[PDB]
Amino acid sequence: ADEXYKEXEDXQERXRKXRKKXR
Amino acid sequence: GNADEXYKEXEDXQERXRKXRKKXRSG
Amino acid sequence: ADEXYKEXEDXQERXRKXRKKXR
Amino acid sequence: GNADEXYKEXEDXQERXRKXRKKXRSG
Repeated sequence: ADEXYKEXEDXQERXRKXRKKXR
Repeated sequence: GNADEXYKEXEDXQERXRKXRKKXRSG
Repeated sequence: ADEXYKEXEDXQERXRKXRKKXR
Repeated sequence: GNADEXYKEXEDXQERXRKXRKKXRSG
């Protein structure tokens, strides 16, 4: 989990920014 | 609507990642 | 890796289907 | 174009997952 946090947080952030573009 | 179905799918993908992450964190 | 394969394969497939919808 | 930038972003997300998975598999 510790080694995957940064990668998975970045993926969560990328999806969050994409959702905001649809608005 | 295509845009509405896209928006709902993106919201569902965000939630799928949240649940995957919650499972890895716990534990 | 063994325990995450099914989850990550499903995520890869979901993105693949979404890309196909844009066509 | 919005649709073109969306398509490119989705292609890039697919690739980001492929590279993440390749890193976990190797090893």
